Amino acid sequence: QPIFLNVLEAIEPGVVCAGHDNNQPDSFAALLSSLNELGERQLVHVVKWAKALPGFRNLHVDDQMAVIQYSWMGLMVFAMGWRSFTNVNSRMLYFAPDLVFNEYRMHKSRMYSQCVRMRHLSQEFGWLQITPQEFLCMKALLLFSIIPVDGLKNQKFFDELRMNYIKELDRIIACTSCSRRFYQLTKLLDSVQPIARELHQFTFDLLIKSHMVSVDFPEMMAEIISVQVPKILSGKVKPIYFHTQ
Ligand SMILES: C[C@]12CCC(=O)C[C@@H]1CC[C@@H]1[C@@H]2CC[C@]2(CCOCc3cc(F)cc(F)c3)[C@@H](O)CC[C@@H]12
Repeated sequence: QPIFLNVLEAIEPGVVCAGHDNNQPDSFAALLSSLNELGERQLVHVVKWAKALPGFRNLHVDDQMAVIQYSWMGLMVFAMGWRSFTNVNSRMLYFAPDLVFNEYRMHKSRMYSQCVRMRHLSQEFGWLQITPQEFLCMKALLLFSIIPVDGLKNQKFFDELRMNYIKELDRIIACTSCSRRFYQLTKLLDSVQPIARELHQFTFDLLIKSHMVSVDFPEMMAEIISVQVPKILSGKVKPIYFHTQ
């Protein structure tokens, strides 16, 4: 039986709300405030999800939180892209049921260019006819797609987990055609990284000037952004690509 897929379906988070007031006129401050609130809620869900993944708990405890925090942006971009595809056919960005970005919001959020890349990703789910199961497997693999260049505390086990998740993805594909499909999916996975990078830069810059634009940022998010994001931006932590960029 599809044991692995059963597990991924079983732990997949349900709907997560942003808590946005859609009765108020759109503003940079209100939109980013709601995105940050959504972020805090999504991080809680991602931690619970990751810890329930096959073999994840065998990683050193410190490596567990590190990989979750390094891969989070990518995971969220990919998941949001899928939500946009399944709910509004990639027409708009479905951050949450109560936070759907139309073109006006993409502009007002001052995150237009990033939104364009995220919507493009959403469109690929349609162009490549990505199945819900391929989505689940790829998303799980994204958790193991970005690490410190100098390695994790137990880098050896991480390598083993990543290998096994790649094998499961190849598995669903097999369940010349397979070769072409694996190529397409790994190319799609690689495309998430540059998008996450743009968002890492944006969120970092926003934190540094949050006091001037009235964003605030919840205490926990500010800590993660100030400690982990710069490691990525400075090159100490790098994404793992399938293909040479
Ligand atoms: C990830 C979100 C929410 C979920 C979603 O559907 C996609 C969306 C993409 C944009 C993110 C937005 C959250 C709020 C952001 C970014 C906040 O980044 C926090 C953060 C950044 C990290 F690199 C690691 C972490 F664990 C947490 C804001 O601070 C600026 C950009 C915002």
